[PDB]
Amino acid sequence: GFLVLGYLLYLVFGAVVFSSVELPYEDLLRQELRKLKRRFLEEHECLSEPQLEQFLGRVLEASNYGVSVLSNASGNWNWDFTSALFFASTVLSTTGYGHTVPLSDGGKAFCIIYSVIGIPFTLLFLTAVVQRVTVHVTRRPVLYFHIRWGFSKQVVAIVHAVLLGFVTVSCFFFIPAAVFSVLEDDWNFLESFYFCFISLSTIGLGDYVPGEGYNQKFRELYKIGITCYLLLGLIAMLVVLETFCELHELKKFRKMF
Amino acid sequence: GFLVLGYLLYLVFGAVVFSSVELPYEDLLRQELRKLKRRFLEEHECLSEPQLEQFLGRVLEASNYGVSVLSNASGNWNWDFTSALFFASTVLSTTGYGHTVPLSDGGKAFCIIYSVIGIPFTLLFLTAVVQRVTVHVTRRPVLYFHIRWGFSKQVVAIVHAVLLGFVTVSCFFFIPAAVFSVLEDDWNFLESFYFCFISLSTIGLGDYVPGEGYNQKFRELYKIGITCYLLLGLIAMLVVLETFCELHELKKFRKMF
Ligand SMILES: CCCCCCCC
Ligand SMILES: CCCCCCCC
Ligand SMILES: [K+]
Ligand SMILES: [K+]
Ligand SMILES: [K+]
Ligand SMILES: [K+]
Ligand SMILES: [K+]
Repeated sequence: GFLVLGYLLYLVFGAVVFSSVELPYEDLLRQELRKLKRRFLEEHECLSEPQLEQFLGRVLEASNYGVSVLSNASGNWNWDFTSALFFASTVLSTTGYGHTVPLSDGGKAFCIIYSVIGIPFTLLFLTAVVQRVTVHVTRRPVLYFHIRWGFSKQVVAIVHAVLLGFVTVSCFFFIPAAVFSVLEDDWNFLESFYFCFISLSTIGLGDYVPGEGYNQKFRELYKIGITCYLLLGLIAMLVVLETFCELHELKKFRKMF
Repeated sequence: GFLVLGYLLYLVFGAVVFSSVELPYEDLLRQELRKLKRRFLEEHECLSEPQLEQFLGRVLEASNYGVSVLSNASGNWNWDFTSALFFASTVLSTTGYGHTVPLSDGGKAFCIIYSVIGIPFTLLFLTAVVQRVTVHVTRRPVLYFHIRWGFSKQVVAIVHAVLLGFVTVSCFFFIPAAVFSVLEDDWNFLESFYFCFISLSTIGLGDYVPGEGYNQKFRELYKIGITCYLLLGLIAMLVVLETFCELHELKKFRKMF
């Protein structure tokens, strides 16, 4: 009741603030992309608006569908054992970057069937893998702290679980942000941090995707390393979110609302 | 151990089957989109490959970033109270269609901050709303069945919870698939079912997004109706997935693996 109105109010607060900050930039880019439309068309006097409209209709449909028209088309194979292993990790993990999606009626039908049983199986996989890590990285330090210093078990967990999140946050955001800032030359640090947040959070917006380097040296090892990092981030934030959910303070908030 | 290998094996099985079915179609489309590249370039002899490569570099970057270059650019406002309410519902619900994402350094920074506290708050919202529905749609019929027929409570829940999923599945897939097949003229039934599965599942691939009708009559009421349907689907599949997780058979599978 009260929360539902608050949630609706919260999106309303979200929509105005984005309208206050994002929309002027978007109006600027939409004004400058429309400027780009008219520069590109002005440059190519031969080229006309309607045929181009149809061409981009297909090109962007495909792009939405995954088949980037970039790299002379002979760029990276959207569907190859490694890339398909990446698509399947993302669709099973719900990230759904959108850089690769099924292109056929039959292909879509298998993806549904594959994802009806695949995703529950993958939730089982991530939950089991997450459960192991909680015993090690988070539970073990808490036990050591209480025994050495001897204060109450109830107070050590709540106060110090918060401390253990910072360790995970730095390990999986800041250091990886620097790593990604080194491997991807065309990224800054802010975009890399944004990509790491969206990927681990599972939003998978798809504006930042790794492995797009033009005929880069280690495409296969790199696609599998990024796959392993993306699961690792998912496991480590399901551990952090499990611990925050376990926290008495956050738990009370849930009970209240 | 055994599961982790199986999960890795499962993606390997996934990658080969997609390579067996999707890749020939993708090779066909990538062969025919490269054909489209060379038809479009062949038609426009004036137009040259490199400048076009740069132009599409920006156009598809923006498209990834959300600003579709379609509808003379003056199409729908990516960021307006309704559309922003939709972006915020999707990013909070993790769907992340990618049709709208932050375009600025400052905008990204707020989206992170907005989504650090927004998403946990939204998980709280969906969980609370889901919890209410379970008491009504699923729990009430089970109680009625046992009293009227008098068989054991343990056996009624497990056998008939499966029955209640079909009701939810038809209510939120088949009938909505027909509804979407009516509102979106350019869709078939299969694509609509695919869109409903990905959206409710939260994959949010973004190849199917509603509200793209060119200056359609009811853009605001329609964007908010689709928003309400997408939450409703999320609530009804978190109820179905809660009940399947509750099921003794599925629970045993989790315990086993
Ligand atoms: C503790 C098990 C880790 C498994 C990682 C798998 C990465 C592909
Ligand atoms: C039972 C509460 C339903 C609220 C739906 C809100 C849709 C925007
Ligand atoms: K997603
Ligand atoms: K996406
Ligand atoms: K996308
Ligand atoms: K998701
Ligand atoms: K997504």
